[PDB]
Amino acid sequence: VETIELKRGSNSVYVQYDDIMFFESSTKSHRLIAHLDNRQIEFYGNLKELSQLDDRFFRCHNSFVVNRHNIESIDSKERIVYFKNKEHCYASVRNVKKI
Repeated sequence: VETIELKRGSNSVYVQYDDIMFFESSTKSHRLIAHLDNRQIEFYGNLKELSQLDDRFFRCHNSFVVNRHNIESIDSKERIVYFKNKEHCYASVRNVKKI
């Protein structure tokens, strides 16, 4: 499958890879953030491991692992990645053309 268990301590939520726009680490929380189509879900993980799950998952920034399949467009000058649900994240200079 392309099911991913988002571990949330006592409980987990299982989602499909392509439910995920991108994963985010935050300074506001000890957990990672899965950005789904219509909501965010926090969970325990690390971005390195998540990027290694599949070739669609790409570490473009210290804070973000993007799902390539859900990227709508990329602004290489501003280094903004746009997703199919209208969310965005950022990319480093080194990675923006590697997405």
